[PDB]
Amino acid sequence: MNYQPTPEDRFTFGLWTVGWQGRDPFGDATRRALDPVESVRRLAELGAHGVTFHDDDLIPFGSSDSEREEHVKRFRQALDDTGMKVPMATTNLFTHPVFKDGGFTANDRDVRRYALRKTIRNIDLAVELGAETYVAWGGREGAESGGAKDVRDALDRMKEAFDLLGEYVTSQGYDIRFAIEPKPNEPRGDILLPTVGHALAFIERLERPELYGVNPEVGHEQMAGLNFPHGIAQALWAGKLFHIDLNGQNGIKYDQDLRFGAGDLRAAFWLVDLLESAGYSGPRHFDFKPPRTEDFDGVWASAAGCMRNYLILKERAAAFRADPEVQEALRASRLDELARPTAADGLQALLDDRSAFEEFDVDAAAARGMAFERLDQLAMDHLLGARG
Amino acid sequence: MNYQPTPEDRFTFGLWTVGWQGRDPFGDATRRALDPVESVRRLAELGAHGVTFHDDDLIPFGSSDSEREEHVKRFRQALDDTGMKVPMATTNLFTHPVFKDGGFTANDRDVRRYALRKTIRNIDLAVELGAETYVAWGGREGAESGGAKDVRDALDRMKEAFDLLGEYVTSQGYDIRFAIEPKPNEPRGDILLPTVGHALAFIERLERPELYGVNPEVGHEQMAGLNFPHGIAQALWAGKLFHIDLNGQNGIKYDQDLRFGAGDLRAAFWLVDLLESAGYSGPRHFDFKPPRTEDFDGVWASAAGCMRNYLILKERAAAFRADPEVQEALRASRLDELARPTAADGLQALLDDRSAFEEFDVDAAAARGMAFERLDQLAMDHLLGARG
Amino acid sequence: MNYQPTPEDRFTFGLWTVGWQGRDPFGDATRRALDPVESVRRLAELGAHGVTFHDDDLIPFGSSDSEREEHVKRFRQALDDTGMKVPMATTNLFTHPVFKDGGFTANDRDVRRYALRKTIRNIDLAVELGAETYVAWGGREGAESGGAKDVRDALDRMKEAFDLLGEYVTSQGYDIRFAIEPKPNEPRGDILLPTVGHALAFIERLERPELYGVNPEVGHEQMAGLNFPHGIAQALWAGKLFHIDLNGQNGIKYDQDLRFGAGDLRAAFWLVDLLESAGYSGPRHFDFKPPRTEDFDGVWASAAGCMRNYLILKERAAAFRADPEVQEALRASRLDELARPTAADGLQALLDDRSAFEEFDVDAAAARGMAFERLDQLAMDHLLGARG
Amino acid sequence: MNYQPTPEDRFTFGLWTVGWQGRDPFGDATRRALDPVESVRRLAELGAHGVTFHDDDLIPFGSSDSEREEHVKRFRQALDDTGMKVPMATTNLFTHPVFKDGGFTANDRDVRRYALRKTIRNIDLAVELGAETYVAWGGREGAESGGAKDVRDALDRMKEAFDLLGEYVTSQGYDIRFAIEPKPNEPRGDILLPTVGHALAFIERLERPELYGVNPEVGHEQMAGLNFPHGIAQALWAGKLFHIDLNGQNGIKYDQDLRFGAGDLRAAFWLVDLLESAGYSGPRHFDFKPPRTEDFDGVWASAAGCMRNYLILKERAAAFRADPEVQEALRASRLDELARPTAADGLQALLDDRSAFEEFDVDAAAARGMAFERLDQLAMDHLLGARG
Repeated sequence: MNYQPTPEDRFTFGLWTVGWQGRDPFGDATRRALDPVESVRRLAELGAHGVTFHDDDLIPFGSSDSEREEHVKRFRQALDDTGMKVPMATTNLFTHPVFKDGGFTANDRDVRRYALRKTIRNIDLAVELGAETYVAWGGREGAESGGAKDVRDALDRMKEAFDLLGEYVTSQGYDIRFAIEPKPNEPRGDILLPTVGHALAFIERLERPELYGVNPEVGHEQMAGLNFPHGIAQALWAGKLFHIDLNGQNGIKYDQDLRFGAGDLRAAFWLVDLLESAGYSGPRHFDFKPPRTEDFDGVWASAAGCMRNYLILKERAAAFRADPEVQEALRASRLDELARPTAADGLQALLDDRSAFEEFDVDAAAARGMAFERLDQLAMDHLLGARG
Repeated sequence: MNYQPTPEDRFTFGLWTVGWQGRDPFGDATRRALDPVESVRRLAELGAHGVTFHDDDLIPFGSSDSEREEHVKRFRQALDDTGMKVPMATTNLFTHPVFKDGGFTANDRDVRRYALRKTIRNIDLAVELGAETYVAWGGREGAESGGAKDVRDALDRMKEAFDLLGEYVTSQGYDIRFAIEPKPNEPRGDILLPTVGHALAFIERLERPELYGVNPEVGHEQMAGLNFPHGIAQALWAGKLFHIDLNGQNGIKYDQDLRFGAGDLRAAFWLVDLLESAGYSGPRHFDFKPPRTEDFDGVWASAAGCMRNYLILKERAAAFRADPEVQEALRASRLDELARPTAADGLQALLDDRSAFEEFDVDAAAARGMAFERLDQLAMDHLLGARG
Repeated sequence: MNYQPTPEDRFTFGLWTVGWQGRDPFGDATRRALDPVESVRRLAELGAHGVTFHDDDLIPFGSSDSEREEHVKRFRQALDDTGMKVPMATTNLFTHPVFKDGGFTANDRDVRRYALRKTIRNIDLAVELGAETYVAWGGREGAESGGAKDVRDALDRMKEAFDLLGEYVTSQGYDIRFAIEPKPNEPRGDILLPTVGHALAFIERLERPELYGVNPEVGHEQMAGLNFPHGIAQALWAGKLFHIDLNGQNGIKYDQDLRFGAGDLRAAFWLVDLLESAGYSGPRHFDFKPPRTEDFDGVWASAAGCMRNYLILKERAAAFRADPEVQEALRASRLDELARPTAADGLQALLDDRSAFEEFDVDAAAARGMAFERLDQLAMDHLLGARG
Repeated sequence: MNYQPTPEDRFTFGLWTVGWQGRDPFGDATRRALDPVESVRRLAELGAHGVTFHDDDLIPFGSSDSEREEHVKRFRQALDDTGMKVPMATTNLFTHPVFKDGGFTANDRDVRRYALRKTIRNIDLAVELGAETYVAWGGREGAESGGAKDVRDALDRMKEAFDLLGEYVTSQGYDIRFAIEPKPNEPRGDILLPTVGHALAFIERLERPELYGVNPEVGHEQMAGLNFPHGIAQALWAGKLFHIDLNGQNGIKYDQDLRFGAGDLRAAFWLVDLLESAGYSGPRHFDFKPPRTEDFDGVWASAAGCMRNYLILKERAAAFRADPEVQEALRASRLDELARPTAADGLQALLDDRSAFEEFDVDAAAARGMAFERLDQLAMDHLLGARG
């Protein structure tokens, strides 16, 4: 009947999401700032499993090591009092004007070195707070113009940065992995490693590829008009889905960061189906923004909404896969045959198989309908709770 | 002054481009069919270096082995008479209704086997005609609905197909490589391996990755709103640019297949800059369609146009890179620093470097302008021939 | 419980939708042709209220007046036997190669005259069959290049065409209205009057604007990334929604023509909400294509699907508006205040109103939250049938 | 040879463009604020004809009437010292949190009244400074969710607002016209009157339509994937192009506000061709942002760039239209026939014209090629300065 989250649902939220003040490129903040401790408490009450942070969300940029220890201890006490976990952390390499041309791939070499020292410092902090995943979103790595960035040199510099972080973590004996987060654009004209695919290909060029995976985001792939569930399947196929960011997006436009379930609802349905079917066991992280039209009550309603919509879709997709009429339709559409090897008999047997070519009745094959529309209307009926 | 192509320019054209009859989803053919021999002759006269083909462009589907030999011999004679080469060939796995749910990843296993036998047969033909690159465009590999295709099983089947083709080629001792051609959509709702990135990541999972690269297409990446020169740089960085398809596209919409230079002209400029700077030496292949508004004279004007616009951009980009004021602006924007290692001194030296963090003047760094707009206006002036 | 359509639901289908053979730009037909009589019969059995046609769907292009009368009489008998109506008809001005540069705005003046005579002929036929709406979709009116079409002269020619059709209809005393159907692109690079807005503005320039409205299509506005329910509201506001075409589209790409409810499901929900709330009483027309993966059984399943998804959304939107908790949330979000005049007191009273400016507490106003997220989660819960 | 602007070129700039501090949704300001007086002086030195402003650019929000008079007098002195004009002004109804749900169409009625009083106040100021055009950009008029805004009530409120402003201006005897500026999205999920078309249709519903036109922006129509030159032609056709905003945009994504000429260079070429050919005589206004990567030197280089690229395109388009080979190609493509009435002979003569139908040789018509590709390559050659 109802859809109450529990910390066993592994729902997590960034400090920066519910704490977004409402500043957009055309307007002033509409909400006062939130204390991180307050967020941890409110989220805990909503059923969340944990929070995530950028270094600058937790410790104001240019804090003395004294202020730093103080900010951390307060945070830690909030975690102890609530049972909230910190499964992921990340570095802000995009807000300060020093990162206007990027962090790891800034043309200025001294900014690149600074970016790495800022990162390493927060990796230590994240390990201490017990994070298992360290996310890297190269929001400023890119260009507005063709001549401003030689992309092969920038990829050299990016690989250099990630290889050095991999060296550091292995030298420290830390138990933490990296997840690269792609985005095609905004705030840069074009961002490097713009999609899950580009990030997966890149990783295979690092010195220790086993240390790195992807942190795809719903809205980000959709800003390229791509099919998010398909891209997630490729990441799963590659064994690289280390984390995931959930939100909603209405097509190709600025990054809207709507609550999860908003935006493309059928894509959310197929995403949940796949995560649950594949046994993804990492956090279900929400990287979203309550619209600036909202007051704090609207903020917590929006965050509750994220979790509620995941649990409703989870139920509907489970119902869909458990439905015997659906299982018969999957066989009718030959999903079972898709899962069988094309040619386990091997190359030579295939070459000698006259039924595969010389004697293949192509006209009869062509006439078989795939029965996909009936299957899809079953999926729709299950999504809408109209099964009868 | 003028811009005449020579076969040394390695400009190539698919039989299907100038031979497109003008059939689109809303309308009948506006042009009669072209004989392949006629195309080879006309293109040779225009300065082209070679042609490419799908098996079905050259031998009508369901031709007897007798008709087949006949079609090939005619073709071959045309090549001998003109000096035209065949550097690339590919398989049509998308036109016949038997491929309505795909070739290599069709749900029906017997269609998948047939698709592989059709492919292998044309690989032999391509080696004979001396092609060095075999292209695979999985135009029908994908779905219109979420339940119709389990994407992890489909990627298993795709890897299976490509691994078997790799086995075949190595067993035959052939000197030919594969290039996968991505496209995000059309004619399927969503196509598997939708961008260069996804194709690069995929290849790294094949049994013999060294046999496979990418054949990116301008219009295709732009249908995802992606930056084509950036994606090409990543392919070059990976050492995987085996071939390239040139055309024009006006943004995110149906695949327009405009002549090269049409569409996004600045992107074409930066693409040519990169190909010539990186020393890409493969064919410059045009995969485009003369608009159906045109008669055959318009067809050859459109094909001449492709080559002419490449040679004009080539000249302008060479002029841009040779310009001492541009070389000074690149230094002003610190492109030289981008090419230098961030930390050749290594991790420990970086960790002990107080100028990289403790003593880094972040406020002075932040105040340095990147001077990118002046550089870009220099690039614009060079493109428009307005340098003074 | 279930969702059975009746002819009172005014669901209509074009002959060309269920009769689409599956030819797309990359592939051959996958289905044999359907006899119009068979379609009328099958659709009648599915609960449809009527059918629509292009002149060329019903009478093969270049039919003798004898064949013509024969085709019509057969059709008519099918309508009599089933009770099916013909509420709308339209002209095919896009398939024949003579229309490759358009019909009403072709550069060649003799093609423009021919286009008008072909149109007028079918208007007579449509009046005879009792249609009340005549649709004009200028699918070929546009350009692939900047110089090919002077758009001001083309708009002159378009207005000329529509004014002449308006003269004809009034001179014949016919009781029929025109609906212009916009589309931003495909099959032309850019099509004239690309959105509902452009078509509405245009109409206001015709000699008898009262004779013309719009026939917006879901997928078409979404190919421009526009909000279809918003555009429909503007048409309703203007009193110009004469007809509507329903289907599904997954974002900005080629025109997918998916069954209604597929594509952007939340947009379909808000569209149905608005049509039913505004009391739109015209046909609910489906302009869609069963995917070419399907056989004829899949064809009729896809058409049934269109009607079923409308009736499910209709129920959910009615439930949403009837819900007292929703009506309280609408008041909380001040939808009631939106409907009240800003200044029924008039200009001078507003100018003398110190509470509107001098004494307006802007800081308190700014702090009121809009409560939109709670309202939207109520809408989501109602859509998913999760209200508790 | 070179391309120096003069105030006779009527190039204008908003205070907010060169004065943009570099704050984007992901980052802090990278540049200090500019004094309006300094901007007027620097722009005057660059050859600009005038500046424009939002009320809040010139007088800080919540300034005492004393501070106000002071800010204005300083501004005025700068204008007197430089000869700079103020042809357009506008209201900021989007930055202050009180406008988070819009100005003219905010759900809260007291915000709507406040929005109108803020507007009226600046209209007086603009008339005083001698502006001839008052621009309205409803940046916050829209919604992120379906239920938050009844679009028919919002259009009622929008018409109410504009009718009241029209009453005010006529009652004051002011010589000023309004230009509505459409944008499809950002910062709202969807914005009302999202394209030029929707704004043109809307105006026709106002009480005094003659007082209102459009202020289209390059990047805005391109964010909908629309053809900007086509939309501008429709506005010209309607006699409603009162002002225009020039900038550059790379496709469908966030509003990039690149300098003019950047983005889609061929579209800029065809836009300049049309403005100059149609005799548009209003300001050429640049609404753009120097990238935040830039220091103040980059700011002025970027602004110089806008004007330079217009003057280069102006020259190339003039050269194109003056070229006798182009004029012959226009005749070959029958642009001359497009400009002739389809049927000046009238309806009855057309109906009795057997050459228009009964005896029209459709097959010969269909075979005529349009010769559009040759024409377009001539346009390309002229744009690139490669004519020989």
